[PDB]
This record gives sequence, C-alpha cells and structure tokens, in this order.
Amino acid sequence: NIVTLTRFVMEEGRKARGTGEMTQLLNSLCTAVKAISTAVRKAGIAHKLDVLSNDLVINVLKSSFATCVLVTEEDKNAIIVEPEKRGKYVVCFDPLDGSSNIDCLVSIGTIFGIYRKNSTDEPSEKDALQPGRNLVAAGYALYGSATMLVLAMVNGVNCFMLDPAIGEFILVDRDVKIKKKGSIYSINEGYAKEFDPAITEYIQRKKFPPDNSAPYGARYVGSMVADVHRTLVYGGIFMYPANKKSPKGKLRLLYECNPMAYVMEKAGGLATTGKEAVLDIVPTDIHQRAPIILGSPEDVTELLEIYQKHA
Amino acid sequence: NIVTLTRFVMEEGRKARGTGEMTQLLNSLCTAVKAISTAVRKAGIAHKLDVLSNDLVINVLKSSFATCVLVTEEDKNAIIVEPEKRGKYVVCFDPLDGSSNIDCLVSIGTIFGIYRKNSTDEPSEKDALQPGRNLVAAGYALYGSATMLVLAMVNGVNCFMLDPAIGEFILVDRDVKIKKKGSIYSINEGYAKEFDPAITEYIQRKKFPPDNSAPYGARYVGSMVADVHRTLVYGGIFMYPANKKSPKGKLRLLYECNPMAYVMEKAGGLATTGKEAVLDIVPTDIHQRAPIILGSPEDVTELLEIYQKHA
Amino acid sequence: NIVTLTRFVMEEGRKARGTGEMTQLLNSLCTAVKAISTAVRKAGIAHKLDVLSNDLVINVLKSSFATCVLVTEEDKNAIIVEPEKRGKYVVCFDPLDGSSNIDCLVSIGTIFGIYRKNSTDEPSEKDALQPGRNLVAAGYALYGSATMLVLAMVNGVNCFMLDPAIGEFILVDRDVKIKKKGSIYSINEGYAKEFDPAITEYIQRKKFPPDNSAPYGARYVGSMVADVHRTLVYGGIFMYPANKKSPKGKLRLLYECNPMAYVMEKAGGLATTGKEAVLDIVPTDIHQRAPIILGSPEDVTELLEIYQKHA
Amino acid sequence: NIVTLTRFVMEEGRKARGTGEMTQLLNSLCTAVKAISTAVRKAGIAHKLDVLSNDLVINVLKSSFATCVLVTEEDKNAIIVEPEKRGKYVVCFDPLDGSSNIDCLVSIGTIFGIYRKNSTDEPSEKDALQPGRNLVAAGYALYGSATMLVLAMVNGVNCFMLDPAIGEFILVDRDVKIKKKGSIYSINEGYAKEFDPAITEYIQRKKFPPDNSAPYGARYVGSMVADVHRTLVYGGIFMYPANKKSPKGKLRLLYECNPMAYVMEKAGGLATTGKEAVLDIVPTDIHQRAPIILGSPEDVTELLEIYQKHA
Ligand SMILES: O=C(O)CCc1c(C(=O)O)[nH]c2cc(Cl)cc(Cl)c12
Ligand SMILES: O=C(O)CCc1c(C(=O)O)[nH]c2cc(Cl)cc(Cl)c12
Ligand SMILES: O=C(O)CCc1c(C(=O)O)[nH]c2cc(Cl)cc(Cl)c12
Ligand SMILES: O=C(O)CCc1c(C(=O)O)[nH]c2cc(Cl)cc(Cl)c12
Ligand SMILES: O=P(O)(O)OC[C@H]1O[C@](O)(CO)[C@@H](O)[C@@H]1O
Ligand SMILES: O=P(O)(O)OC[C@H]1O[C@](O)(CO)[C@@H](O)[C@@H]1O
Ligand SMILES: O=P(O)(O)OC[C@H]1O[C@](O)(CO)[C@@H](O)[C@@H]1O
Ligand SMILES: O=P(O)(O)OC[C@H]1O[C@](O)(CO)[C@@H](O)[C@@H]1O
Ligand SMILES: [Mn+2]
Ligand SMILES: [Mn+2]
Ligand SMILES: [Mn+2]
Ligand SMILES: [Mn+2]
Ligand SMILES: [Mn+2]
Ligand SMILES: [Mn+2]
Ligand SMILES: [Mn+2]
Ligand SMILES: [Mn+2]
Repeated sequence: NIVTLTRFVMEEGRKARGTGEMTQLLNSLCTAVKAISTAVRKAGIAHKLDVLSNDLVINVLKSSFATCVLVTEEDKNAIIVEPEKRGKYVVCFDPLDGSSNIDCLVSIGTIFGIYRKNSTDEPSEKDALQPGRNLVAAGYALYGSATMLVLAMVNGVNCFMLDPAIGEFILVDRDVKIKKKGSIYSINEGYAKEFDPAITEYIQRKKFPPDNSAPYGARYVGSMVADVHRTLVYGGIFMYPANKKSPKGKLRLLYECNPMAYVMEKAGGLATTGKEAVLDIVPTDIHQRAPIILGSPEDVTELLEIYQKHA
Repeated sequence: NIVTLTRFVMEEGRKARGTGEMTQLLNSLCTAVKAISTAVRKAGIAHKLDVLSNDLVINVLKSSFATCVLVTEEDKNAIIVEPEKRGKYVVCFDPLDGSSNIDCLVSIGTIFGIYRKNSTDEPSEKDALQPGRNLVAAGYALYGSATMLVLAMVNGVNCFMLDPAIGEFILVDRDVKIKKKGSIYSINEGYAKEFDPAITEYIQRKKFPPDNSAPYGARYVGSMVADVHRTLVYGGIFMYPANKKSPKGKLRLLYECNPMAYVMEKAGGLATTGKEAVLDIVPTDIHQRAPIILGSPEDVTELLEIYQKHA
Repeated sequence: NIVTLTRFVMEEGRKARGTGEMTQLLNSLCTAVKAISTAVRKAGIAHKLDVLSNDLVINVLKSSFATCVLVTEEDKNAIIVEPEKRGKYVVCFDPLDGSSNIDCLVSIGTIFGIYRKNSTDEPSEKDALQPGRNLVAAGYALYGSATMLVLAMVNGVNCFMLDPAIGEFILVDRDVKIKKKGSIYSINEGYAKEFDPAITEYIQRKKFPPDNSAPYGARYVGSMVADVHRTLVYGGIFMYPANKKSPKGKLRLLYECNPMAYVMEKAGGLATTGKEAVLDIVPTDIHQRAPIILGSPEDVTELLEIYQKHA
Repeated sequence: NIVTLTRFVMEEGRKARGTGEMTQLLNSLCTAVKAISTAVRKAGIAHKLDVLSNDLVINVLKSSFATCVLVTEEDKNAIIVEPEKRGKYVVCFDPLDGSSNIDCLVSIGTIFGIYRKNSTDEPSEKDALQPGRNLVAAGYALYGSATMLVLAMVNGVNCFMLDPAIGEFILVDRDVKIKKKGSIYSINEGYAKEFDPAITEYIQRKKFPPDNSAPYGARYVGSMVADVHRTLVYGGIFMYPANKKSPKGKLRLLYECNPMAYVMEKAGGLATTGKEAVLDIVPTDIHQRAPIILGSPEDVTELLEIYQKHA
C-alpha cells in the first residue's frame, strides 16, 4: 505494499494541516538518501563519500524550499540558506555516520533532526541551538543489507524500506515501539579502564547475574545507526557514556544524540546522559558532545538508578 | 574494472588445468548469491529467507553438474546428488548466516567450503567428513551496505564486490592479506561468567594493557561473516570459544569454522581451537561444533601462549 | 546532472505561483511511471500489464490530492475522485499505449494530458470534455532502451531520463524544438487502399520526388509514443488519418491525440486532422477518436496544402 | 524461473561434449551485453556508445580465451587475438546496431555470429570469410523496454530476458519457431523508386490483395534487430533488398545478415537474397554487403516465386 513514504508524509501533512513544506523537505531528503545508498553500494567500484554525502544532503535540502538553517557534522559553521530558497525548518544532520567502517562493509547511516525556526530575525546558527524536545521530526536512514528509513514525529515511529526496483520507500512497520525490557547491552568495553563506577557496576551485573538470571548478550557494531536500530527492533540498551577521551562523551548532541533520543522516546523508550533526559539539554555549540544511554525503559531505568545510588 | 568473478575463475581454472567443473560450480553459486542479495534487500517488502536461501543454493549447485554431496546447515542429512547431475565436488554451506539479525538490518552472509570427493564408492555423507586442510576453495558472501564475495583458494584470497547495474562481481582487492597485528578484539562478553581462564586473562590484557599501550577497541556484530570480514580487512581477533551452553563451542565446523579458518590461513592469519589448528580437526558429524579463535597472527599467537601457560 | 524532475517542476511551480497541487500530481505520476517501467522490463519473468498500469496510474493520482476527474483509456466512464482526495485537475491518460507490442519488445508508453477543472458544480465527465488548447501540461513516458519522460507546459518541452540507480528522472534536454523540416514520413501504408486522395498524393511525392530530390525515409514502429518521439527528436511527419476501419481515425482525442498535439505545438511543430488544428477540437465523448497529422511545420503544411487543393 | 543463460549453455556444452570454450565465450559475451544494456539505459545521463560498445565486446571476447579472430563492424580489419589468449572461435559482430536511433529511444541491439576456425595456419582475416552455413551459433541482444538475448545453435533458437535484479538472463521461450505465414511486411518504402520489379509487385499485392483477403499491416522500426525480432515472434517478412544507393544491399553479410539468417532458419523461417540462401553466400570481404529477405516460409517463398517469374 500500500504505502510509499511520499504517500505517508502527505497524508500526515494534511492531517496536521501543514503548508506542505515538510513534505517537500522529506521528499528531497529521500532523494539524497537513495543516492547515498547506491553510492555506498558501489563504493569499491568508484573508478570521499562523506563529502559527496554532505553535498547531496545540502543541495537537495537547499532546493526543497523548506529550510533556512542547516547544520552538518561535516561543516564548521551552520549554513544559512539563500533568501530565495528559504523555508521555515532548521535541519541538523549527520550525512554519513559510521564512515570509519565503509571499508568493513558496515551498516552506516544518515541521521537527521528537524526543527521549526525559533525567532523571526535573520535565520542564524542560534536557530539550531534548540533542545531536542522541540523536534518536529527525526530519524535516520540505515545503509545495510537493505536500505531502511526510520522516521519519528508526534504520532510515532515508522520504518520504510527502499524498493530498489522503483526508487521508493515502502512503509513496512507502522507505529514501532521498543520492548519494555531487552536482553542485549551494547557498549565499547575497550574503554573499561576509563568508565565511571556506575557504568562499571551495570556492566558487571549484566555479565555475572546474581544467579540464575541468564546474562544479557553483548553486541556493538561500532556504527551508531546500526546499534540504535538493533536496539529499537529487538530491545535492550545502547551506551556511549563519558570516558577520559571525552568527558562530555563522543557522540554529537545536535545530529547524533537528539535524533536517536527523539526516535527512542517516540518508540516508548528512554534516552539520558546518566543525569538528565538528552532531549532537555539546551546546546551551546552546534558541534557539542553529549554522553548517551538509550533503549528499553526497564534497562535504561536500571542504569539510572545505579547512577542515583552512586551519587 | 578489468576483472569479473566469471573471468577470474576461468583464468584460475585454466592455470590449474582443471576440467571446468569448479568453474561451473563457482558461476552457479554466484547466481544464488546474487539472488539471495536481492531478496535480503527487499525482505521487508515481501508482500522464511533461510528456507528460500537454502533452496537457491541447493538448486544452483545441483544444476551445476559439479557436485555429488551437499551439506547445508538447514538439512539434517547430507544431500546426495542424483547420478545424472553429479560431478566431483563436496560442498558444505551455510546459506544464510546471522539470520537472527535480518530483523535488525544487519550484515548476514553465505558461507561455503568446497571439497574434492574422497573415495570412489557411492557418494555419501562421509565424503563431507574431511579435515578443512583438504579444502579446494572456500569463502563467503556478505550481504551489507554493499554485497561482497570473498573467495580463497591455493593462491590466496580475493574480494569481489557486486555491481548491481550488471549483476557481476568485480575484483576489488587481489591477494588480500590480514595485518600481522590488530587492535580490535571481538567476542560476546555476555558469556564472561562461563569463559575459561585463558580467555578471561586475554580480555583483561586487552582492556588494561600492562604497558600503557593503548587498549584494543571492542567490536562484535553478532553475525560471523560480518565479524570475520572486519577482522580480515582491519585486523585483530575474533573469538567464539566454548562456554557452558556450548562446551564444544557454538559455531559449526564444516560450514562456519572451516571456511573462515581457510580464508584466514590463506590471508596469512591463524585459526585455532585454543589447542589445535581448526583446519586439522577431523569432523565426526556433519553438524559438529568447534570453538574458534582467528585473526592476526600476532594477536592469535598471544592468546595461544596464554592457553599454554594455563595448561 | 543538476536537475531532477522533482526539482524542475517545483521550480516551475514557484515561478508560476502555484499551490503545489501540480507538483504533487506530477510527483505521483512519476511513481507510477517508474513502477510501469520496471514491470515492463521484467514482463516475461512475471512468474495483464495494462490493467496493472491502469491501477497504478489511478491510485497514485487519487492519492496525489491533486485531481477530481480521471479519464483512462481502460475505463468506460470517467472516474470522479472521492471528495476527501479531490484537487482541481482533470487528467486524461492512456496508461499503457502500444500494448499489442509488449510481446515484440516494442517501445510502449504512457500518455497524459492535464486540465484545470472547468466549472464549480460537482466534478463530472463533462469536466474532461475540454479542447486541447486548455491543457496546462501534457507529455508521455516512453518505456524503451531507456525510460524517458517528455513533459510540455506553457514554457516548452523538456525531456527527462529515468536514472535506474536512484529512481529519479534527470533533465537531459531542456526546451526541445522540432526541426522545421524533416526527411522521414511515418504512416501505416498497409491501409493504402483505404487512404483518401490527399494522403495518397503526399505519400507518392515522398517516394517519387520530382527528381533530384532525395526521397524521405519511411519509419513506422506501430506504437504512437515511439513514433511521435522519433518525430520530435529527428523531425518529419507522423500520420494516422481516417480510413475505412475508422472514418474518424483510430487514435483517441483526449489521451492520445491532444497530448501529442500539445507537445508538438510547444516544440514548434503542428498537429491537425487535415481540416483543423487537433487542439481546437471540442470533444463530445471521452473516448472519441480523431484523425491526426503532426510533425515539422514544413512537412505538415505541405500535406495540409494537398488537402486544400483537393477540397 | 528455472533456467539462467549460464545454466543453459553449460547444459548444452556437456550434451555436445565440448571443451567448454564456447561456454566461456557465451558467458563473456553476456557480461558485455549486460554492460551495454545499462549504458544505453543511462546514455542521456552520461555526464560514443558504439565505441564503448565495441571495446566492451572486444575485451570480454579476448579475455574469454575462446577466440582467435574478431570481426567488428567498427574495425577496418579483423582483430587477430594475442597467442596467449587465443582459443578456436571466430566471432563476427555488430556491437551496437541501429545507432542512428539511440537518439530516438529506439530498440537497438548487438548482433553476433560464431565460427569454428577453419585452417591451422596462423589465424587471420580469411578465417572469417566462411559461408553462414558454417555457423556454430549466432544471435542478438535487443536493448528495448526489456533486454532480450536470442540465441540460435544446432538444436534451435532460444530467447532469454535480462532480470536486472540479479544480472542474469532467464530462459523465457525455448525452441522458438516462426509462424509459417505472417500478416506484416517490413521494408523502407522510402526507396520505392529504386526497387526492382519483383519487390514492387509483392508490395502492391500486400496492400491490394487480389482476393479480398485483408491487406498485410506495415511495420519498419529502422533498426534490424527490432524488425527481425518482431518478425521472429509475430511472423511475416523483413526486407532490405538492393536499391540504387546500395546495389549490393545495405546490411552487412558477416555480422548483420548471416546471424539473422541463421536465427531465422533455425526457427523454421527462410532467408534469401532473392536469388540464393543468404547462408550459402561466401563472403569475399569482411565488410561485404548483401540484400536480404527473411521471415515466415510462406511469405518469403511467395516473394521468391515473383522473382522467379520476372527472371
Ligand atoms: O510541525 C509541523 O506543523 C510540521 C509537521 C508535519 C507536517 C506539516 O505541518 O505540514 N507534515 C508532516 C508529515 C510528516 Cl510524515 C511528519 C510531520 Cl512531523 C509533518
Ligand atoms: O584442479 C582442478 O580440477 C580445477 C581447479 C579449478 C577450476 C576448474 O577445474 O575448473 N576452476 C577454478 C576456479 C578457481 Cl577460482 C580456483 C580453482 Cl582451483 C579452480
Ligand atoms: O495552471 C497552473 O497554474 C498550474 C501550472 C503549474 C504549476 C502551478 O500552478 O503550481 N506548477 C507547475 C510545474 C510544472 Cl513542471 C508545470 C506546470 Cl504546467 C506547473
Ligand atoms: O563442439 C563443441 O566444441 C562445444 C559446443 C558448445 C559448447 C562448449 O564446447 O563448451 N558450449 C555450448 C553452448 C551452447 Cl548454447 C551451444 C553449444 Cl554448441 C556449445
Ligand atoms: O570506536 P568507538 O569509540 O566505540 O565509537 C564508535 C561510535 O563512533 C561512531 O563511529 C562515529 O560517530 C558512531 O557511529 C559509533 O557509535
Ligand atoms: O549470540 P551469540 O552466542 O554471540 O552467537 C553469535 C553467532 O551466532 C550466529 O549468528 C549464527 O551462528 C553467528 O553468525 C554469530 O557469530
Ligand atoms: O496497427 P495500426 O493500425 O497501424 O495502429 C498502430 C497504432 O495503434 C496503437 O497501437 C494503439 O493506439 C498506437 O500506439 C499506434 O500508433
Ligand atoms: O534507413 P535505412 O536504409 O532503412 O536503413 C535501416 C537499417 O540500417 C541500420 O540501422 C544499420 O544497418 C539497420 O539496423 C537497419 O535495418
Ligand atoms: Mn559523519
Ligand atoms: Mn557521526
Ligand atoms: Mn544459517
Ligand atoms: Mn549459521
Ligand atoms: Mn492503452
Ligand atoms: Mn492507446
Ligand atoms: Mn553498428
Ligand atoms: Mn550495424
């Protein structure tokens, strides 16, 4: 099948009585996603991807007539869109996430978060410094064995799979919700020596259950998009906390943490730094970093009560 | 590029003065691999994959006229090929590996190992009970953001990437070699409570280097073909040792362990149980399990040395 | 590349200050075109096309929220769109033209013509009975060795080629214009015995030039879309006049003749029945037939002066 | 379906007790055909085709180790294959036929005929100067709304359609036979002034049946592979006789006429100059031209009888 992404976003646009700008925005982004997907599929045949990916996303978004401020992980500064092409939305994105693993055939992905412009002064970088709680839509595309587009908005999370015979995204999972409790923990344990006592304690309880509990299985792809998507569909928890390398975490607030935290929350899951909901952090820099812990609410909660006890 | 998989195996057949049977076998397999790839890419759009995958591999292999005995993970007993279609090769395969992960859009794969039939009596299940050291060829296809086919034989290991525009696998890396030393370890730490003392000590050295040498990074996708591929291309070590639930290990010797062990050894790596080369084990059952440790020669050796000390 | 059809129609929408309905309409139609294109490409692999084609076009157009009255060559009656999905445009189309030749691998095509609704009473079949001169846009998709979408509007004719790696139409020829004079005539000469004296005379002058003129070459694919597209890009003339079989011609006014006549005229060519401009005919039946003669203005004019002389 | 082209030629090689050389030759050719297909499908998106096509065919053929002498329409002299790569087959081909029509999105194609080298002296251009009757195999690929590969050999003619999802040609019609009598004639009537008297009389009988039998319908795409394919599948007759500009005809004997004549005869049709079987002509030059008349046995015979009467 019935539903294409195009059909779905238009029907949501009309149900919310929008102008249609969102529908242009998402239709454009879908074009860049398809192109990134085919380029990653033929990467080794060539004759940088993240530079081609960045330009694809930038151009299609500029030409959607739906945006005014763009933040890319690949650009030092926020891009302020030409007046002629200006629309009302602010888009934060990571055009090609996990690209230290394109070489290892690793599910990589594009991550985005969309805001309605704040003020009415000339659009500026400050318009992208909004808490994640003001997101109107967010999601990611996962370039894997299939190309999948996960989109979250006020009414929930929907999963769309790229049909390569026609170049359209087909709705395959409506209203996704994560399990309340999972049996998988995901973290890079090579940082063991730098982990705080809370994380250290939780990791230990996962592995040495106070007996007779089966231990959780461990998974860590090393690409956020793959690890978050597994967490969404099969449940459990994902962690990239602060360590010594970065005592503010590694992952980026605006276009890595917020978008995943917004999907998680709309699926019925949680997302926190250990001390506050990721979505209520107010950024001060467009490239700011945040620690993140996200996943099924029972597991996330368990970890947050370890944080509380140690405090 | 220059070289299609079709051209490469023909060239290799002639250099080896073969009958061409191995060539029809590899070309047939290739058709099954392209078909699996496409079905995984549009799996959510459907309207089991490992049943369809099993059938694809069985069919193209029977019809290649190159094979007499087939062992699949999905079948209780070996399939004996009808006389009219028999050729001389014994093929052991895992048609769709990592299928607990298709749901989480995760690199899954096809694993195969090819034997020359042993005897001259009627072909039977016993013809597949050969040590890995007698392999003529082995490899895997990895269904990821790109489709890769890795093929190892006496002259080395070669990597081919699927060009979806023409349905041909293109040679993208000739004579692949693993790095002598890596910096990544891969294992499900979820089983820590059941790990033997040597694995326990090696893991702790990887996270708390004695030395003020940087800790190894951790990765574990949970699909063998993804984990072995990353090990092959970036180096380090992959481990699936025996634990409690599996005192003989989890992974299958004939169609998971041997192929990967063969690929590794041809790439200049190592592959051991902790006590003997996986490729010298003589299976006693077609679905036998074996513990396995494989990867860069320095990392694996280092582990072997700990086993030695604890003995 | 620079320009996608999607980019192009939106930029035309904004230059004409439209509501965006046209852009939804054309984006939807583009989806059905891609699907028809892949289904015709794999037709023989199956496991009727014009029934699948008709439903594709109908559904995507209904769901565009841009249409109120649909006329298909495959439906007896005009389809009046549900109030909820109603938009202002009336679409006439031939979903799969030339389908007595899918069997012969013949370039077949989809043909459409779009009108703005006339009245304000409830939308009805009468809203599709407009002269071709009221068209706001028209064109065709040609399923050939490449899939091409030719779109004509007030500022001209543009040609877009389907990029199968990303499922987008890329602008490859802007502002197409036909040659003033061609050297090819296209007609089914098997109807010789039924042709009027005007057509008979013109055919004879093409073949037996009053000497020293090179004769025109003859071409007739038997699929309007292929024959018109050749006429557009290389010039010359195309004829499907009245005969005895149908003394009103064979081709359909609303969704075969008008659309081709509108493209021709916007390319700088002509289109007539022999007695009046096709575009000024006012239909009386949605399935009405018209004789048509179209192509480079010098050739069309020559034929029309043969008609005048015989009158 | 059951049968891929790869499987079918292997099966046929074994039944014929071949060396496998013809099998590598056909598989190689197949790769060139898939590549040409894709480049024609995205030709307008570029950023000459017959130069690229020439190079594709030459390269895959040289690298098949199956060939010693190559005749292409695009090369002055025969290409003699380097000793290391030589095999026993002589291949005559038209890499991209109908290329005056790519511009008008029109079915174009690859035509090939394969000979066994004659002598034992050094391979040379003379090895290609064999009557069509010595063909071992011939056919064509037709790049249209679908890509088809038609392959004829001693056991008959077979049609394969390209499945773009897996890059394999699938057997869709086994043992193809032309109808004994058709109802379509195909010829460029643009040359009527230069036609011999027998062709003139046959054309007039087709349009004004003596009999009150329905006139034949006319078709002429202007690309031989398209016209011969329609003739093969629906019946009737295709004609390219000598005229003034070409007193020996236009079409090329070795790589246009012979292959089509071979396909036709294997399908139970006929192929003549008007005076002898095209397949019994002995070429005197690699780029020799021949007049040709081919198609259903009743239609062709009927024409032959008129030639007889006028003699
Ligand atoms: O915040 C808004 O009002 C825009 C949200 C929106 C619109 C719209 O306002 O037009 N249309 C949509 C379609 C999808 Cl799928 C998702 C969202 Cl959030 C939307
Ligand atoms: O020893 C033999 O019988 C052949 C080995 C072989 C053949 C063949 O006989 O056709 N084809 C091959 C392709 C590759 Cl990649 C590797 C080998 Cl050993 C081969
Ligand atoms: O007749 C009209 O006003 C609609 C024409 C139109 C619009 C619009 O009004 O919004 N947008 C377009 C885009 C393209 Cl490509 C072509 C046309 Cl006719 C159009
Ligand atoms: O006579 C021969 O040498 C073989 C004929 C042949 C071969 C082969 O030798 O490999 N392969 C074929 C494929 C087809 Cl479709 C037809 C023929 Cl005759 C063949
Ligand atoms: O190697 P590390 O430090 O575990 O980091 C891996 C993480 O970094 C990234 O590669 C880059 O953001 C993420 O996709 C992933 O979650
Ligand atoms: O969940 P576990 O015990 O870590 O098992 C993972 C292993 O199981 C499999 O999915 C199937 O054998 C392998 O691909 C993978 O390496
Ligand atoms: O066979 P005829 O009578 O020449 O008609 C062919 C014409 O009919 C159609 O097949 C059907 O509309 C057209 O595509 C084409 O122009
Ligand atoms: O224009 P003409 O003389 O009818 O020539 C058409 C012929 O020329 C070619 O395009 C090239 O030989 C053939 O495919 C076709 O049959
Ligand atoms: Mn990035
Ligand atoms: Mn990133
Ligand atoms: Mn399996
Ligand atoms: Mn398995
Ligand atoms: Mn029709
Ligand atoms: Mn029609
Ligand atoms: Mn040519
Ligand atoms: Mn030619």
